[PDB]
Amino acid sequence: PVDVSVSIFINKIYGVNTLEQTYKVDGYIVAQWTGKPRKTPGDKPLIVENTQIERWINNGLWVPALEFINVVGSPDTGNKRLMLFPDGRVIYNARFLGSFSNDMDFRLFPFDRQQFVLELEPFSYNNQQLRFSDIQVYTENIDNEEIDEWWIRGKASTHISDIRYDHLSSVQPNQNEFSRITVRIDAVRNPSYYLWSFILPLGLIIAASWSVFWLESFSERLQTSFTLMLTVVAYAFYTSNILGRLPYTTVIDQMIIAGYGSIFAAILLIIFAHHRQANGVEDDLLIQRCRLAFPLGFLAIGCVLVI
Amino acid sequence: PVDVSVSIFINKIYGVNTLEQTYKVDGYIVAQWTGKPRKTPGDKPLIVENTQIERWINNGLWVPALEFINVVGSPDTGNKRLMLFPDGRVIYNARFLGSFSNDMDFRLFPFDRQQFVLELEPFSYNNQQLRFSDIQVYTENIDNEEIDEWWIRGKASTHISDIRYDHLSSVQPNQNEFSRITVRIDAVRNPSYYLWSFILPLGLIIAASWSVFWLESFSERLQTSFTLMLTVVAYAFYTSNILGRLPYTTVIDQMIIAGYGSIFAAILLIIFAHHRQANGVEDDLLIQRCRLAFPLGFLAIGCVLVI
Amino acid sequence: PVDVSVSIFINKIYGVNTLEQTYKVDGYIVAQWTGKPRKTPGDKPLIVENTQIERWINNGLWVPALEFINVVGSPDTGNKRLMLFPDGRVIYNARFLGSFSNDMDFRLFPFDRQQFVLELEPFSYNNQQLRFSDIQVYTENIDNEEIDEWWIRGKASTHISDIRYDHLSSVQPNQNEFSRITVRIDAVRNPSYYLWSFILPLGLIIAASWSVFWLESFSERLQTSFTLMLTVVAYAFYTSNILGRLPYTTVIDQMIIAGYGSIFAAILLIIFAHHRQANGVEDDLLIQRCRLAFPLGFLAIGCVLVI
Amino acid sequence: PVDVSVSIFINKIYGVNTLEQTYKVDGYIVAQWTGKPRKTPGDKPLIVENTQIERWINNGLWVPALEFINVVGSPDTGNKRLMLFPDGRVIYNARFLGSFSNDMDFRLFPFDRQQFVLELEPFSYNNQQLRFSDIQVYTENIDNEEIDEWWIRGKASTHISDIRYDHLSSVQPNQNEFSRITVRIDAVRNPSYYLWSFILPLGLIIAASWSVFWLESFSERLQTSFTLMLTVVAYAFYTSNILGRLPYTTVIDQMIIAGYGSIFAAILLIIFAHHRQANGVEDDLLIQRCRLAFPLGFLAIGCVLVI
Amino acid sequence: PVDVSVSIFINKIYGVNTLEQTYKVDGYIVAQWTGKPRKTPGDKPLIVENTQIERWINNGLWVPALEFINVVGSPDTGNKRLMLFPDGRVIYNARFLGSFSNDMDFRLFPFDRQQFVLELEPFSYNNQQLRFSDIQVYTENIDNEEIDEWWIRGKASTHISDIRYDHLSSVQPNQNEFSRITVRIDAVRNPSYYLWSFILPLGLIIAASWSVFWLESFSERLQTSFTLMLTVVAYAFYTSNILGRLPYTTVIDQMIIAGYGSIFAAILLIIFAHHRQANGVEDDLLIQRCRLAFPLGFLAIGCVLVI
Repeated sequence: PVDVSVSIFINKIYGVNTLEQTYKVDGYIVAQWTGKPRKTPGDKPLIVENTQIERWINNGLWVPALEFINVVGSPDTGNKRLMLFPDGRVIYNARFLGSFSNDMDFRLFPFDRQQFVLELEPFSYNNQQLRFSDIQVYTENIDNEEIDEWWIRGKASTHISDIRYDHLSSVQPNQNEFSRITVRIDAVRNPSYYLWSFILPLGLIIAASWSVFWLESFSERLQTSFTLMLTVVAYAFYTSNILGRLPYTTVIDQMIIAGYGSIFAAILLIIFAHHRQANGVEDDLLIQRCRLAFPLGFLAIGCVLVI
Repeated sequence: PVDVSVSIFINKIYGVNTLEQTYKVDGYIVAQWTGKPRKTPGDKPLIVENTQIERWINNGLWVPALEFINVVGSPDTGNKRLMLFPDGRVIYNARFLGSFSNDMDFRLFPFDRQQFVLELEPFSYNNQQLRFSDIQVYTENIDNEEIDEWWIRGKASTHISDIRYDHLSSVQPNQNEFSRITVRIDAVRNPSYYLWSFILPLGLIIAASWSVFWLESFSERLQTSFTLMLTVVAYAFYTSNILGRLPYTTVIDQMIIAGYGSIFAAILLIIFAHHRQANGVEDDLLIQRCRLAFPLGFLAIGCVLVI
Repeated sequence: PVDVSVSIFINKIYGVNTLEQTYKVDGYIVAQWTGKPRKTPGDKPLIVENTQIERWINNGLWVPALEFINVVGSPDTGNKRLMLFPDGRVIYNARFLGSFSNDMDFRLFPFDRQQFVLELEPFSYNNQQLRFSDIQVYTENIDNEEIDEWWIRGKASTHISDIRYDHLSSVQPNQNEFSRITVRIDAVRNPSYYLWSFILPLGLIIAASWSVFWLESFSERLQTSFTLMLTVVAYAFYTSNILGRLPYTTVIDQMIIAGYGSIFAAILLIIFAHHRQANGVEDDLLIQRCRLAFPLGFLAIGCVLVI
Repeated sequence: PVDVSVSIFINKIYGVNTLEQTYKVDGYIVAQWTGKPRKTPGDKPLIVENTQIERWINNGLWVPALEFINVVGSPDTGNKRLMLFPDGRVIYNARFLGSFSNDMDFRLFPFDRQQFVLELEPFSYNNQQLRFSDIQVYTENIDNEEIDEWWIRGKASTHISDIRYDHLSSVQPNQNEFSRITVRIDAVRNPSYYLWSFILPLGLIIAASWSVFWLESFSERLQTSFTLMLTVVAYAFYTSNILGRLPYTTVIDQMIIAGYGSIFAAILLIIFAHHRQANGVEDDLLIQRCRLAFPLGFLAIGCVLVI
Repeated sequence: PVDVSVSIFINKIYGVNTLEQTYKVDGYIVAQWTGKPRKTPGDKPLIVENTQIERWINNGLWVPALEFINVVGSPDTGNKRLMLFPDGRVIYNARFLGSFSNDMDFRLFPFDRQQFVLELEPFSYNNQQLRFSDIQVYTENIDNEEIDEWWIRGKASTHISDIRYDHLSSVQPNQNEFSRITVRIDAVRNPSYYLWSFILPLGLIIAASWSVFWLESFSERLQTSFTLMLTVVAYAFYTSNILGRLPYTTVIDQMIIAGYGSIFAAILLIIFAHHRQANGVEDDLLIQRCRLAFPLGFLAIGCVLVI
């Protein structure tokens, strides 16, 4: 079994696609193994780049194809090199930008955490083994984080493993295990923006919706609530047009629904206080009670959301 | 006729385009047939990848071109391999990401069901037969379903068939039948998001619009209804800007129209009760009747929507 | 002059770009002519695909370049084959997806009609003639039409002609005429969606805008009209954000302008009735007259729109 | 110096990008020069297309590379031919679609005028001269203009000139001047759509905003003005979501700002009339004066906008 | 060590991607070094373009690969030439369009400043040195600046340095330092558009929001504030749909938050004055005091924002 050691340099992780559960990775990938010794110009290692790389393969050079398992579409490979050492070593180095998929959960949206993963396997060889995997996620850890959108919690974890494929031919007795490198990078989203520009104004709106009870007339209380209803819809839209459409409701989307509920419950209470008492009494003990109880019931129900 | 057996591995189905009736499919495709025996290095099967694959075809190797019938534009083929066995077997393995089209019906939008299909035929050969089709849709079936946007009901169905092309040349007496593999995967949309963030708020709005009759004055009743009218339009827009523009009205689009109708019918009733009775009587038996009857008539018409 | 007969199979026409006046066409293109007889393996016609096609051209095989005149950018050609017959026939078959342009008029938007055209010419040869053009637009004609966005009125019409290019070199005495195939497919847009989700609610809004006269006070009439004005703007936006921005006003855009006019004319009449009569008389004979005349004047002006 | 004559056929100019100051040009490009005489099949001119063009360059044929100076990214070249004449003439013909940049000013937005320019230079040769430039902008000039988005005022102007590059090597004594063809096509935007769907409704709204003074109470006048304030914001948005974001304010963008100013100035006057006079007099001579003067001051300031 | 001198011509910098922190650069890149002397046709320098460049590399010509370190994906290379001098000089000239990344701060949005950087390194050689870097940012400096979106303060700065890579093989004793060219261009955003179309109208709205205190009744004061609240939401959306979603709050985003606060603070004060005084006194000394103090407190807090 050929011993192949890879090294992965990560420059930039960006472009998270929430609907497709994908993200972009730009960086370099190096792989090194030892083969037959070779006659090289002089005795220095030979450097072969780009189009000339295919030429050595035509003359018989073995360069195994390594596939990104979780890549979504063929990645963009920039420059690529072959390092031919006289003692048999071979080092392949290539710059790449690719889009990768992983199971990503966004239910706890502004405060969510994710891990960007890479999965690397040889495309056709099981009789060749990934020897050791060193990844260098050299991006700032303490420089610009409150400024950046994602916070990388710690240096990446590596794990080389063996994957068992069952459905093969009928001629393979036992060589159906492939070497797989699995890289994991944990990251947490920066909630700062969504707090100030989304959650807070919605709170102010939802809070101000409770001040509908401080109106004196019943007509004032019911009519105004319809203008409040419109405000939530308009704010529900402002949110959606910028955030997007996930398959599941988010925290902000739950707050949006809560705004709808608070206002509709106020409409019911406002109508209730009018026609609840016999002979046209306006039940002022309710309008004044829920004048502060309606804010409190919303805070009490909100704490069970974190159950 | 050459016996060709294919295997299709499906990694990911995503990116449904409702207007174009298309969807993205990432996976692998394997095809195996038996040809002339061959001298191989030693006696082990030879592996040929990527650029070297074309070289064997230049020297005379027969590799038939298989086309995805329902593909929309050339698919992205990642790595591809040739497995050359000494006893004559040939295994072609290729990673692909492609967009496929199918007749897709979206009238019952949030609750619609679809099937993603793949259609594979030899491009030029009818004297070559697809022998058996095994597809492995190994994606979760009981892991993350309430979390994902689509729910795969069951394992995919396969069907090898014969397609008759009429309009050919004039030299083909009887060889105008091509082997076609047709794969079908059934899936149902996860309605969770559209229920909570779209259908529910619209219900709350449509319901609250009926509380206009609980206003005491006629001026109050008619003026407020115009604010309700604006609210539906604003909600119609919140919906449309996020969902899109389908060629046919959806379930949600019908509810929006129902909202418009309920409000416009309320405007008619509110004006009617005012000027229906002689000498300016306000017909209070109407405003109080439809105070609860207007909610009931909407529920009665909604049940005939499912007729 | 070489006799070349072409066949065009049309699988799918989609993605109309209203601003760029373009549309997408997926299908196949076949071309057949008779050349020198040839020695083939055995005596059966030889099949040459994809990369192997260029090789025969290197060894001298004449394969003319046919250009889509109205194509917008190089189209995406999938698989391509050459059928080499021993008696001299040559059949070129290629799958393609391309974007084509034509003069498209959208002034009668929801009810507009269009024709999708294809124009095919030899790129460099005038001494070679397109012999006959058979196109197979085998898409449903009576299956799913009320469901699809476009309705194909009938099977495609074809027209082979000769195009005279003037500005050529100085050495061409008379060979400046090229053979051109022109395929035309007429289609009418399905107005269902735009009627129910756009035209109807606008009518309801415009109609309800006339109910401003059923208010009793002048203050009510003028103040409410400002909320109606806002409602049209909000609806004008809902329309535009989903449809788009054409270079010319559409039917829907004219109705929107009619909404602006109806409301603005109501403001004038509402203000007129107040200060028209001497000593502050409110001219109640006007508010009651245009209470129904304003709906009628809009219906009368709408009929002259179809003049 | 080699004498090269070019001809540029322009089929379609579309896709203006206001922010990037670019536009799309589809057409053909022809170049002709006279070189060494040549032995050709028979004695007829030889036609070489697409992949075969590169082959003649390998055997030594001189085909100069012509670059579009103001192109943004490599253009999409469709079919290309070589016409090899026996007397030494060589004609290169290629279809192309490319994006070109020019300084484009949009300050007078609906009524702006632009010129789409093409700049063509040899990439590496200064000892080779562009002999004459004929461009054929055969697009309708009197057919569909009120229907199309841009109006071409007249046939294009051509200009071959000499460009002096300074910063070269140290070995070039006098050969640092390159031949440049400069084609200019003047075009004016079709304002019809923006007048009817943008400028006119804004005028109606801005006009109707002045009718706030026809309200009798002070409370009516100030409260309504806030609804007018909201209406302008909604209309400012309807405009922007369809037009876009230019680096400078447009004519329409100025009208929007004028709407904001008129309403805010109205708020000031409405509040002014209330508390300007001692002992609570409402200064009715102001409300009735600016009832018509406020429309007049807006027209007077609007005329100085064209100073 | 080989002496390589580069020259970079920058034609156009556009397409700032605020979320991805990237920008597009179109221009040329030239590199010159001296190698072995060579026999050339006649004795003039030989010009090799495009496809022919690869051919000399096959026969042994050394052309090092230079990588853009901060490029995001492989850039679009237009025409490229090789200048082969007989005395050993070699000049490589290539047109390119690429997207580059740099750390970009947008916190002070309309008034922010940025620098567009290029980073150029040899891909595989450390025993080869970038000799001198001349970049020609010949774009207007005093022509169109108030018209363009960005203002380039001055000509670009250059910086050749040495980059030390640690994690290399085990056979490199001391050759782990690579030459890096770093070009920097400073630019300031044109705030004109954002001042007139965003900052000014928001100021008027926030200012006009303070005129709610000039209403006489308490019912008037609270009801109108809900219409003001909606106005901020509508304007918050107008802003966002055109600007986008940055990871951090901007100056404009802060003003939006200030608008919500002023209105929400107004709601509290309006309700306070009603129920603050015993026996139902309306505390008119408060409504008139903050009639001007509320504008002043907003101006007083706004100056501490620039702290």
